[PDB]
Amino acid sequence: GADDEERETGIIEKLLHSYGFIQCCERQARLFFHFSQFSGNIDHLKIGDPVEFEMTYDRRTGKPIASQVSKIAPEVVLSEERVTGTVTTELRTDSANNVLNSSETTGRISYENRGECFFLPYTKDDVEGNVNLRAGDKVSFQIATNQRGNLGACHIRLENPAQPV
Repeated sequence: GADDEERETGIIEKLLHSYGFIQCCERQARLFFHFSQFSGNIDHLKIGDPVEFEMTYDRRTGKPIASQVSKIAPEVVLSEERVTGTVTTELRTDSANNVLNSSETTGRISYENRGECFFLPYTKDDVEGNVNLRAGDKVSFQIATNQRGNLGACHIRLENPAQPV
């Protein structure tokens, strides 16, 4: 996919009435968004709140607009349980020019917990911190349960590394 999609993140710096500003802090774009382009509780939107929005060119009116603007992790609960897993399979990125471009590759994390033992598919684009984990080290990931009941591995970062000295 990815033929036409721009998932961009921003911070609400100042709320106006029926109008607002998205800050370029995490993305090189300052977009003004209207309250009709916001999905969720506007009364649960605050100054300093980070949101994810889709940047698209509306060919209808001929103006650049934002999509429904999704609050980052609204109904998605981190299960209130932080777990750690052992990397059992890596994914090939981090080339001499491109990285994370190949989203058709995924590794595996094995975590043994709650009597359950199974491998979770993970990609590098969800790996926060921009680290380079390697199979055999120990990483931490937050199991964020979406309202659909379907989830995977998210917030994957390298906490306790295994470096061959």
